[PDB]
Amino acid sequence: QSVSRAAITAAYRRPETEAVSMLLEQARLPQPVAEQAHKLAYQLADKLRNQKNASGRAGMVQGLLQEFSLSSQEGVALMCLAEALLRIPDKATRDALIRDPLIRKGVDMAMRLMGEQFVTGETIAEALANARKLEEKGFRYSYDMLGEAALTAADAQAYMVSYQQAIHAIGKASNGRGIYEGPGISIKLSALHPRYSRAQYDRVMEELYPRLKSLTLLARQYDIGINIDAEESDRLEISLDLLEKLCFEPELAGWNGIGFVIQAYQKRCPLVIDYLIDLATRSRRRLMIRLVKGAYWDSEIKRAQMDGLEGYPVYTRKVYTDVSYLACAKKLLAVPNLIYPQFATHNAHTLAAIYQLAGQNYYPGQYEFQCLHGMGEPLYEQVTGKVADGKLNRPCRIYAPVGTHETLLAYLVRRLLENGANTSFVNRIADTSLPLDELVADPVTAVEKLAQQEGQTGLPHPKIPLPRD
Ligand SMILES: Cc1cc2nc3c(=O)[nH]c(=O)nc-3n(C[C@H](O)[C@H](O)[C@H](O)COP(=O)(O)OP(=O)(O)OC[C@H]3O[C@@H](n4cnc5c(N)ncnc54)[C@H](O)[C@@H]3O)c2cc1C
Repeated sequence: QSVSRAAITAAYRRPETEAVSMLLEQARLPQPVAEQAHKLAYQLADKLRNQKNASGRAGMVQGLLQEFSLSSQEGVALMCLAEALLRIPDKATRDALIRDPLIRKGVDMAMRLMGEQFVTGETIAEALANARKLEEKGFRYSYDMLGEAALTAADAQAYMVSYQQAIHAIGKASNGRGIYEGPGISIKLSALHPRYSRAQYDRVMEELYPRLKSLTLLARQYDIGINIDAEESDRLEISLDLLEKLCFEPELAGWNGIGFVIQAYQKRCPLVIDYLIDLATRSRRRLMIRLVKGAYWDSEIKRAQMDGLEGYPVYTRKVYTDVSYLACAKKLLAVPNLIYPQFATHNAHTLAAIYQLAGQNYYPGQYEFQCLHGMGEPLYEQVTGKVADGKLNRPCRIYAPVGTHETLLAYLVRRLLENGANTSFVNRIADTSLPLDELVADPVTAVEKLAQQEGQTGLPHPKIPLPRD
């Protein structure tokens, strides 16, 4: 193929100067909206960073090391002494005194230790029971049965039963609350078909498609959201063929519970949106669309460098992804009859920009925010909840991984890459030396700043040359 599908294909790996140049005026926040977004972003990031006075406290340690001149060892040493001096019960005494196999096991252990913060429960019953606390406060949940990249027919069968079981449990706990207020499920197509990574069209339709359909019908019986997670870029096209067919199932007609992730770090993203708008129209439904930046960036970069093709399917500078996300968000927000946008982010500027771009006169079913468990709750503690409690009163859906240690590894590595990259907002917020204004800097303005320095808009990362170079 159709007009929208061909345009996707044609954008696959378009040059970055071109793709970024095209997004810029779509992502640019108008004057007033920009400043209200900056203000809100600053306030969110401030409260977040300085929750327990981290910056105030940083500036005490700095101003003591500065107006007396100690190292970060001599200053620590003095606090140890000041600490003991403040265990001396009587002030008179205090003042009088002063005046006068191994590698495999470490890897597995460090994974469990680091990973636990990202997991909501070992089983679906446990995760569901831990969900009332935040659900009272106005949070929603999407449960992710951890496990992906099924290597055998047995692996895939096991994931399929774990997903079926999960939908029963989630659905019974939902109890008719529906697709917006009630819990949903997230699935990975890679879990449902053996060797998904290289699967051919015909086998996927014959074997994957009947399983996707069956889980979706079950979700529909319970009236819960069922979201298709986005994985590696070379699976985008087959995921769209599966979505298309699923949208025209007679048993799914009139039901708006189908969810689908799109990744803004891909060049194709805006063209996928045009395709999705057309699919909701032809299939007579409102699609739930999670807009994310994307989780596989390091691997996509390595992959394209080994394939030696014309270019990258993703952007090479983080700021360009940020720009693509805002442009895609505007596109999504303009067609509320056709799409329920779910704006997944832990970035305070990102959140503030969406809040402002969504316009005045919010209504619950306009959009929601989303966040990953163990990453977003502090930001969204300021967002979800009553206005009289100082909150924005916008709903947030927490993506809740559910599993034991044996399903955790791939998810955890993605989290470590996310948390540990110097470009990540969650990494920069915890840096008290980075000024709030740079942390929440507008991406479009960031890109024009580069383009004036560098001589052109949207040049690739200087350390990430084309695969052929
Ligand atoms: C609820 C939820 C569901 C999600 N589901 C999926 C999913 O199904 N599939 C998926 O792929 N991702 C998914 N993600 C997104 C991903 O897991 C990260 O959480 C997200 O990309 C971080 O974006 P941010 O706005 O929070 O952070 P920011 O720090 O503002 O942006 C972070 C990122 O920018 C991108 N990036 C990093 N470096 C570069 C670079 N040099 N050039 C271009 N881009 C760069 C990467 O996408 C990285 O995640 C999901 C996220 C959430 C919150």
